[PDB]
Amino acid sequence: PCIDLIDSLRALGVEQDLALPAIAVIGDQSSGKSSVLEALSGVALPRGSGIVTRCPLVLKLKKLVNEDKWRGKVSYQDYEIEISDASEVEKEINKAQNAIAGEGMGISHELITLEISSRDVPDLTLIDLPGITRVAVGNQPADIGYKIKTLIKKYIQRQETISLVVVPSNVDIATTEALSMAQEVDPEGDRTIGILTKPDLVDKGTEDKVVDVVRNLVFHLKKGYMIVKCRGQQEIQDQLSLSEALQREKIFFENHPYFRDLLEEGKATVPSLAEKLTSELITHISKSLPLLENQIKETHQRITEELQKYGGDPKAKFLKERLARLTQARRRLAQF
Amino acid sequence: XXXXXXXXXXXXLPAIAVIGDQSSGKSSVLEALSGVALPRGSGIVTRCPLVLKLKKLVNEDKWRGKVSYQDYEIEISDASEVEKEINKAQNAIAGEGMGISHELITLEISSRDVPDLTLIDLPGITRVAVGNQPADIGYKIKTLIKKYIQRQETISLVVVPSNVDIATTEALSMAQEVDPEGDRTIGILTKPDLVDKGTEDKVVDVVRNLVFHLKKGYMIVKCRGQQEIQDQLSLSEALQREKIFFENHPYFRDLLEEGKATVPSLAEKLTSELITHISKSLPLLXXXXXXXXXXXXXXXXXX
Ligand SMILES: Nc1nc2c(ncn2[C@@H]2O[C@H](COP(=O)(O)OP(=O)(O)CP(=O)(O)O)[C@@H](O)[C@H]2O)c(=O)[nH]1
Ligand SMILES: Nc1nc2c(ncn2[C@@H]2O[C@H](COP(=O)(O)OP(=O)(O)CP(=O)(O)O)[C@@H](O)[C@H]2O)c(=O)[nH]1
Ligand SMILES: [Mg+2]
Ligand SMILES: [Mg+2]
Repeated sequence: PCIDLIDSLRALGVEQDLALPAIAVIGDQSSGKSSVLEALSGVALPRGSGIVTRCPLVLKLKKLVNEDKWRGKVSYQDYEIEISDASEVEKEINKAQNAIAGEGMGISHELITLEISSRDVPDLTLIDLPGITRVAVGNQPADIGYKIKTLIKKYIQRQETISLVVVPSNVDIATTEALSMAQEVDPEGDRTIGILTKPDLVDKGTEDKVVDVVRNLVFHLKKGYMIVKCRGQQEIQDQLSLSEALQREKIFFENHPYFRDLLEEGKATVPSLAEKLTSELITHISKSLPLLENQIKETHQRITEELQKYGGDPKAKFLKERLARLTQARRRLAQF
Repeated sequence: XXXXXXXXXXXXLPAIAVIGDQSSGKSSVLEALSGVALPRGSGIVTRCPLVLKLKKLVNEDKWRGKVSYQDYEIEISDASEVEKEINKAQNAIAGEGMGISHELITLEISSRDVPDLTLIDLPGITRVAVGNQPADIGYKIKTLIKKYIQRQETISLVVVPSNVDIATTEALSMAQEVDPEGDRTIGILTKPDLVDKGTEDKVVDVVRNLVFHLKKGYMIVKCRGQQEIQDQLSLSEALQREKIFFENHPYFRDLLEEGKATVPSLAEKLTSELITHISKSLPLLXXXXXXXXXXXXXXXXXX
């Protein structure tokens, strides 16, 4: 339903005219941020040990309710390369990175644009960004750390961008540069969410502390915290199916003493976060929505006249139906 | 070499600072070397600077311990009392909550079992104020740390957990700031028992000094996990495990066998290091000997 609410809007031609926010993942080097984005997107963004996201990537996901068949494309500088298989995604994204950032461990401002259109993926915009380092290593220069922070601010400063702060459960949250960085650009936290990761790697004894953090009890966020567990590095090497990974996460929380609670509180798991985010997204649409009624109405009335002529025709079936949904929706949402 | 320091000790100074992030195990290192009960724990547990002055006795076979700050110079009559007392000091001085203070604590311990040494615990680096501290806490702390590591005497001991990508380590930057060529800098890795399975080769590299380079190079150890602190585990028992832990542990066996893992290694390592600076820093005290001699020439001038 409301998950297809957006497609209806896309049908009313207001998706261009109002598109709601993107979602950025900001946090330290190797804090699992690509792993979150991959977890939500179900697309193979490079995840790993060390320096693995080496320049910004926008992922534009679009649902298919009509043709139902896979699509994927990359774009940067000179190239708009076509990808003919989901298999190829990670391979290609690293091609892009090598090409663009220079094949070592240096990074670049230059954006990558992945656009994927599929049945299984949700309507969404996500943004991977490199991790915060505070020290240049191998072949990067002194001010790398700063370079990166500049690059990150340049995304989270936009009003559209929902900052998703990604922290591992095994670091004292007060260490978390990205929280400071977030409230800098979002003083009252209306586009900010805290994600904990690597819960499976906490020191035995310290799990109460972690819980508090997530019960939003040590550093306060307005929109509050989530916690998940992604593929550990072993599980990446073993190429584990996403669906299998999502399985474990459930098991993991389901049978984990301290953290059981956080699940039962709607505060753990990814499908939680997915849902959570959707509402976040859902809120912004609603806020924007009264200001598009003329487009929405005109459009609807323009479509109804188109299809009214095709009246008692079979070929209208698909769209005579499609319209229908749009209509019912609108009446109720407006009544709101 | 151990004796050269006793010849130096006989004539009555290098110190060693532990700098690193909040909950990175730094107090745990200093406790590991000192065998004294410095408050180590979850969250914010070193909440203002402490100088530990250790002095060997083969003479007395008597334990001694004293704390000092602001006014107080409190006597401690049992090693049992140390942690209790250090928290009393902290509460007294920093204000009970989570806020910190520049004000130094001075523990002086004299015992058989402890080495001749000077160590400095310092609070962890936070980058965000929580509960009852103010915005610029993070900076307050960094100022406080620089104020110790900037001295030439101070051997900066950077403490990193094995489960953070080393490039995240603020304290490394902070160290080269005040020690460009790395003649008083050592990297310690901790919590090796908390690495993600798969990433252990990476850790090793770090320690083989292969991802961020230090002149004096790296060590790695494992200290009481929080459970083991709640279970009050004997130090000697903890030192036992560390040996087991590395001894039977696949990737990290090597690092042991390379003299690059364990505490008794680090102890030995540091000792050599420490000796360097005495030899290095001695000319300034020959200068003070002048002062002493000229003050003494008054005694002879009086007769
Ligand atoms: N055990 C465990 N490991 C995890 C979890 N999430 C991620 N990891 C592991 O941590 C590492 C970091 O994940 P990744 O998504 O690559 O972090 P990243 O922030 O994207 C790397 P960069 O900062 O350069 O973008 C990977 O080795 C991954 O397998 C988790 O929940 N549990
Ligand atoms: N699992 C494991 N845990 C460790 C290790 N070293 C320390 N810890 C744990 O992490 C916590 C940190 O110890 P502590 O000495 O407080 O670190 P710290 O950096 O001095 C804390 P602060 O910054 O507040 O002064 C303790 O709970 C301890 O049990 C280790 O080698 N392995
Ligand atoms: Mg990444
Ligand atoms: Mg401490």
